[PDB]
Amino acid sequence: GITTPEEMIEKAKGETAYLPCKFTLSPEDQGPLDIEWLISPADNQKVDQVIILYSGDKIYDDYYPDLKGRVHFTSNDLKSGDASINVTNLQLSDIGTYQCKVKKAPGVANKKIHLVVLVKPSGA
Repeated sequence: GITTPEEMIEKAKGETAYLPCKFTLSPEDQGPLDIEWLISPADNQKVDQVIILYSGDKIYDDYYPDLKGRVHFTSNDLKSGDASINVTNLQLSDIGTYQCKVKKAPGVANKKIHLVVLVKPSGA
């Protein structure tokens, strides 16, 4: 499963947000590894929008237009147990719940991060 609970990350416009998603695999989890990150924007009604994906040993991005080029996995070895990603140059539009799904049949886990972006620094 994923090593961290549902959390809230508060950043400032322009900064970069690090969305942690580390996981441990069980001996039973013998199926192929899939890592999907979805987002439910606060500004609109869309829910569970695909942001980035790791399937069949390949990375697939370019799903959520407004987030183009600003999302990348942080680790250079996902299989090792780290699905974390970075959202660079945060904008107020990036506010919403980001979800990390890590699957290895029969294994499945997910984590929800509520990202908040503030015009200028301070959560004081």
